[PDB]
Amino acid sequence: GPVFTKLKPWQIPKRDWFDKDFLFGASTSAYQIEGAWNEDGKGPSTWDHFCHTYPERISDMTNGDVAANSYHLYEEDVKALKDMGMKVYRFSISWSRILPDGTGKVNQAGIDYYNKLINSLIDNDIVPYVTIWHWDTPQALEDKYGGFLNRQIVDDYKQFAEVCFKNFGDRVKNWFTFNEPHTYCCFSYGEGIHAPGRCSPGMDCAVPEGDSLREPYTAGHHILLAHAEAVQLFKARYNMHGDSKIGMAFDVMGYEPYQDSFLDDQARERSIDYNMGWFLEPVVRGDYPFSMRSLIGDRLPMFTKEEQEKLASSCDIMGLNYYTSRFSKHVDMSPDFTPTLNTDDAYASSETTGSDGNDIGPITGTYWIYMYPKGLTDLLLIMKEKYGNPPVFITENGIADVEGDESMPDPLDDWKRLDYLQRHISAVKDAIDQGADVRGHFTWGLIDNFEWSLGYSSRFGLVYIDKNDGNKRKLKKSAKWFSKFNSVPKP
Amino acid sequence: GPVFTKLKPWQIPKRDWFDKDFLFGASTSAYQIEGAWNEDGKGPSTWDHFCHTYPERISDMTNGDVAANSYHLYEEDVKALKDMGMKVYRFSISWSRILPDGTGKVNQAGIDYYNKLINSLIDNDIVPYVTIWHWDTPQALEDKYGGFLNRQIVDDYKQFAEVCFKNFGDRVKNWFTFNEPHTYCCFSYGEGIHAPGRCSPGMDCAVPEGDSLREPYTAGHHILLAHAEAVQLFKARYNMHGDSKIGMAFDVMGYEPYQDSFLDDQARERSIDYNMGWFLEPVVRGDYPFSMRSLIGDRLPMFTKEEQEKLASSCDIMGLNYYTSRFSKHVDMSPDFTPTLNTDDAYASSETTGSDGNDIGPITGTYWIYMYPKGLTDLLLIMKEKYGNPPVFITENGIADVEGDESMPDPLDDWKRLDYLQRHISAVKDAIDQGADVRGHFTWGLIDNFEWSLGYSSRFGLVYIDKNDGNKRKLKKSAKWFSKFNSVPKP
Amino acid sequence: GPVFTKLKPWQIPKRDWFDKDFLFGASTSAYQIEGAWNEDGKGPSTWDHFCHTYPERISDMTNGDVAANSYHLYEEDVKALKDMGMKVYRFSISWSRILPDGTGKVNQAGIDYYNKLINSLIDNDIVPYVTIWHWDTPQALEDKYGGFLNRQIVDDYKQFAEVCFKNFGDRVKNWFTFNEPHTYCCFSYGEGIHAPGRCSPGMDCAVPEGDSLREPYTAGHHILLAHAEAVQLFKARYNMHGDSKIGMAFDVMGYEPYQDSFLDDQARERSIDYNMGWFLEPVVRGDYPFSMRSLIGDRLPMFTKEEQEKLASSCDIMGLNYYTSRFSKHVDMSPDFTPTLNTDDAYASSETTGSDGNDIGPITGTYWIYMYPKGLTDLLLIMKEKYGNPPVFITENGIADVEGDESMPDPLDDWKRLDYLQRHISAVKDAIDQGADVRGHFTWGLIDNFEWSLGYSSRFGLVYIDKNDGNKRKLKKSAKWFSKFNSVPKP
Ligand SMILES: O=[N+]([O-])c1ccc(O)c([N+](=O)[O-])c1
Ligand SMILES: O=[N+]([O-])c1ccc(O)c([N+](=O)[O-])c1
Ligand SMILES: O=[N+]([O-])c1ccc(O)c([N+](=O)[O-])c1
Ligand SMILES: *[C@H]1O[C@H](CO)[C@@H](O)[C@H](O)[C@H]1F
Ligand SMILES: *[C@H]1O[C@H](CO)[C@@H](O)[C@H](O)[C@H]1F
Ligand SMILES: *[C@H]1O[C@H](CO)[C@@H](O)[C@H](O)[C@H]1F
Repeated sequence: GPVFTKLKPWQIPKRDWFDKDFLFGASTSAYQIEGAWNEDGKGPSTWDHFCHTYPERISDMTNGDVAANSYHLYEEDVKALKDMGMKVYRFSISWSRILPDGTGKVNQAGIDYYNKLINSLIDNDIVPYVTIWHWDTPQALEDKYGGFLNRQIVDDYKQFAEVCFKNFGDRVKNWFTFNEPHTYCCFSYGEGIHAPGRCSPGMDCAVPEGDSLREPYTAGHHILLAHAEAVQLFKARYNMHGDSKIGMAFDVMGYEPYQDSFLDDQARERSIDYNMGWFLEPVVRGDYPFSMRSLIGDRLPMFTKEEQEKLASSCDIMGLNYYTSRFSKHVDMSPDFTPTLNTDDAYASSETTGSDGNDIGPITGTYWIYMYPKGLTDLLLIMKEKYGNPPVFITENGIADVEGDESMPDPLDDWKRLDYLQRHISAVKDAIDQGADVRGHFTWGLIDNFEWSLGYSSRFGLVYIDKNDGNKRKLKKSAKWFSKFNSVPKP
Repeated sequence: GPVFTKLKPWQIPKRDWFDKDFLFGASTSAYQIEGAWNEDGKGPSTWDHFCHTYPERISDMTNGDVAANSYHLYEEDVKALKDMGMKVYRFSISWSRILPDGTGKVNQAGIDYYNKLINSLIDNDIVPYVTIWHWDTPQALEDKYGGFLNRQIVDDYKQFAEVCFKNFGDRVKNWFTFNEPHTYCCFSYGEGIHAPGRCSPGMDCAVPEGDSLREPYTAGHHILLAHAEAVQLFKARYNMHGDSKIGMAFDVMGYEPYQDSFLDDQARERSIDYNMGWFLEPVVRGDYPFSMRSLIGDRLPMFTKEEQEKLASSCDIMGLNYYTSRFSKHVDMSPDFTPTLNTDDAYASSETTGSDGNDIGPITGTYWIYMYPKGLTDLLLIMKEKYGNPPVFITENGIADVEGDESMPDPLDDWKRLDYLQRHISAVKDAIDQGADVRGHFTWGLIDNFEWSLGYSSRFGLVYIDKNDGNKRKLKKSAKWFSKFNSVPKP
Repeated sequence: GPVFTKLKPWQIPKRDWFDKDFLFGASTSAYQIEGAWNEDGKGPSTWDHFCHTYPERISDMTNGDVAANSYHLYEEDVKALKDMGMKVYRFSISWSRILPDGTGKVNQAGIDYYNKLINSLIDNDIVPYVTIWHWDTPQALEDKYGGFLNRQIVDDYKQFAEVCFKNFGDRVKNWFTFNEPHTYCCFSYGEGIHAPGRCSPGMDCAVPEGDSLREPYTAGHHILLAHAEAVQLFKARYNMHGDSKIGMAFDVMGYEPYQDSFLDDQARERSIDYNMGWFLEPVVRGDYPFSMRSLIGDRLPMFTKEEQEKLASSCDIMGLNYYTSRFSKHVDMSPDFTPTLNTDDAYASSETTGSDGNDIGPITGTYWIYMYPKGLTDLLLIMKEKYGNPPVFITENGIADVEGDESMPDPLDDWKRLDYLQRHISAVKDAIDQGADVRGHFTWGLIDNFEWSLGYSSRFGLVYIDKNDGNKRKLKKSAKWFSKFNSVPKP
């Protein structure tokens, strides 16, 4: 136990299921892998500060001071990509490494680092896809005005994005402004389990001085305004050759109705609106979902007409970060129910078990990843049918192997990860067969890394990081399958 | 002009399109046909009072003092039904004729009248279906406590319903508690064009001392509570033989999205929720649609758990009163839009013309009846798929011939009405073929009658009332088609 | 007014909706743009003669003496194509410029002109598609034997086509023999509104000495025989490398049944047979539609077996010239109906309004272009399902901005044209998704031009021709959208 049935061998995807232009890759983020947290002039991020001031808020009491040491070891990351035959690497730029004070003087050592990584990727026939921000805010701006809670973040972000465009845009042609705004707003400002660790008085987070009903929406609104400003600038000044693309990457769960009835059908649409539509609908039509405005009202800021027009059609490419699905169970509006957390505003509870008593799918290791590839195909067809079928990349997809799971004693023997990934790659094929414009699949993660409030205890890598042997990269079974899948010539 | 294309002859329904148990009939209401407004002890209704105090609020300055004089001439109504071969007559009981003071002593002359009509119908092999209330509130209760705006209406209604059950239930086996609660709430308390004629200060109605954002919902809430009390009583004490049925009859428009986009898809669902779900969803699940609660909030009263349980599953039969359809056009929530009328709360405007510039269908006479039979089939399949496929009767369906329409110079030559009715009867067949549990079709109206704020200027009858020749009943072309359709033996 | 709803921004096509080989372009014709009508030895065409002898038959009393002056200004046409990022230009060769006397000595100045245009296109990475004849008959042949009414046109055309193949075929690899034979036969010989302007005695055209029941079919028969001879020659002598293609371009309207009944279903098939099948069915199977032979009989010439075999499978590529759709309304055969115009022979009237009284779609400017993109998808699926799914190019598609339309005061602000074109490009995507072999979309027109009997009063261009400023080319809003769509590098 617990029952883990693998695909039959004839059901395993082959590279030629996908056309020649389809892109397989892997993703990381700066705080999760780089280390060198204070090296060569780098200033502290909100994640540096959060870990150093509230260390107990990380599961295993670790932090990203060193992580996988990719600041020094990036050539081994490149080698792992090459060895697996990946065509794309999606990585993030550390704002605090580039602009130690958030604003002002650029750190040339930071510029030099990303240039080396970019040039090495290109030397090795791997295309760089760059996430500009991945939760990674300079603590200087957090101290100065409250970071994403203040409007000043909009212009400061724009100027940081411009440094990235100016320095890297001659070679980097594909950009994501923000990664997982919904996760970030919920966890950083609703539950407060993520940096800067804020929540309402009386709640259990590092800093219970916020407002779990308001601060998530304030932060999300500034993200969207920052995104709109950066894209306007990009399209006006940094796409002169017409061959660059900029978008946003969204965390998305699939949803099924908890019970077969029109009420859970309605709840399911509210859940998708809340999880996905919150940030996707603004970049599509220039406003939040109607459901959210009707339920959240004055706690959800209004866009001006100028802002609406700037936001509408502001993505060339959409990233979907998909792991799992939930059942959506209707909650009635009544005096017996009063929202206290931002997620309460959907009036739909996310359930791991459905009306018949069954889990949505098999657990994969970490508590929240239940396997349900159907959910991904469903979301991709929503993108197709509802939102105009924009170009979609799966920019994260994968599972954790968890320390203490006795069904996973050899960290290299990740047949469960491999099976999960094969099933989701097959689910992408299903969506493509049904007309969804899906352009690539990027596994999270390239290498085991710092899993936020769970530290190193959750390993998401295709490639093992041997923390006791100098952070050496070792290909897992899943990685070696990708070598075969991608027809990498053998030694 | 204007273009009115008729069905091809092979597309005209035949009686055998429907099974042997399907019921064809016609409908009327007490204020619209009875006259004798103050005869034999009858007390005044809100419609008596409205017309007598604000006569100018009726188009042609008429009222229902005499109407079709069916109080004296009901045998001619029965004869018209028989001559057309109708199997059902749906008529209403005048509360103020039965209980002149709303409460207290029953008027035996009122009882005697309905007994004669019921017995004549049964003598003539026509089944009576009885609407208990059709907008027809005793002015005594209006004066005493504000009628449907006060909770006292709930018990007073229950006691009136009980008088009807006690006196007529040995012979009448099919009941509708209320007719068109949505029309009544919108027009009587929102726009105020109908009795008692109330609306917000500054609006143009007889009594601008109300609140068009609140009074419609207060009135509708009491209707639902009154319905729940009457049905509980009926099922406990007046269905001992197990063969009686009680339900409610709803005015419903079909809706199509104004423009092909997910936003007007969403608007269309809000329009259906507002028009149909407002009263239907309470009698199905025991609460209002979620959409309405989310948009109306404190202006929409809450049900107690006891009330919810009483309301859920409180209809044996559903009546649908269908005339026409609209395009539903999304309205955004923003500072630029502030509801002032209850209908504003759907955030969906009802449009007669769609995105391509075309009317939804041909005009039929009166300004609001655009022909669109597709809309009826669509609503019937919603009943099937969403609300459990309860037994449905089309309890009103038809068109007006309007005074001054030069395309309708002979009031008996109603080929346009006939064509409309044939097309809607065919639309019911379509729904039945698709599995909808539709049990009958009742034309509105049996006879030309008092059309509320339009007076006698709109003629809806299968049977002409010759107002200059003693209110004589004369069969129109449509009526004579029903004689043929129903295989009535000829003289 | 009048209501013009635009696509939602997420519904606007993107270039990547189409595969890498799909071709976007624009079209013109020689008489409509070239001017220089008598320059460098060019002889007069039937259109020169028609305008110079019956000037009043042109709306605004203009002609194509100068047009857009593309004889001198073709480099600006090329520049406009390049600026929009178009990959194909479809233009026509003026027969009377190449062979001033129709037959005999070739005009080397004419040859030199087309060589310059071809070479400039190729220098600018634009592929030339060449229409050999576009209504453009030498008046010498018209005077000599009645042009397309005489069999001699067949060989004379063949010899002209051969001059084009010999001189241009080393570089031009894609050819259309004839453009819009159905429009030409109807308007030039039925109604007579187009050159040479012939119709039956008693009708209102310049020369009422013809026969509107016969001359259209005689002319069309010679077109088909000329096409068959030119293609036989081409395939035998001018496709030695195997990489050239030759076809024909057909004007086509979509049709819907006027009323839902089997009779208008039948009428709709006769309308499509008459409009499209007249010329398409011969090049597919080698005979006219059966419907036309059954109704037209002796007025429709027979093909010999040799001719049938030559015609069958004589197109490598099909062009569809699509603007609009109509309702098709059945006409009975009876003594009360006697054809007088060739179009009467379909026994199906083309109606702009349907049975419900609604226009088929919104008017776009000129009286005959009602927007109905569905109609194009429908026709493309007929090509797929009925006629073997040959390679199809949309070789014309667009709208006119009309002088005096107060809803179009700035001739550059053609958002209505842009919306129409986006919707039709989306309709082509729909057809492709459904398996139709559609290979390109060419907007009519590249530049505003001479719109036949309407003169310059109808502007169809992506690119404005400023007639008061030296015939300068100015990109309209639609043109600038194509620059973005095609990712043209910016200055
Ligand atoms: O719990 N989640 O749904 C969820 C989603 C994305 C995430 O990136 C994380 N996370 O990093 O802990 C958590
Ligand atoms: O305007 N309406 O939708 C509407 C509906 C039902 C009705 O009964 C009436 N009415 O009696 O005037 C009007
Ligand atoms: O009226 N038409 O259907 C129609 C079609 C194609 C055409 O090219 C023209 N035209 O040039 O006037 C007219
Ligand atoms: C997406 O999810 C993974 C797994 O939770 C995180 O580690 C990444 O930072 C986030 F982008
Ligand atoms: C349903 O509609 C008809 C026509 O508007 C009214 O006359 C009836 O009273 C109502 F029940
Ligand atoms: C196709 O139609 C356009 C618009 O009517 C004409 O100008 C062209 O000559 C014809 F090819």
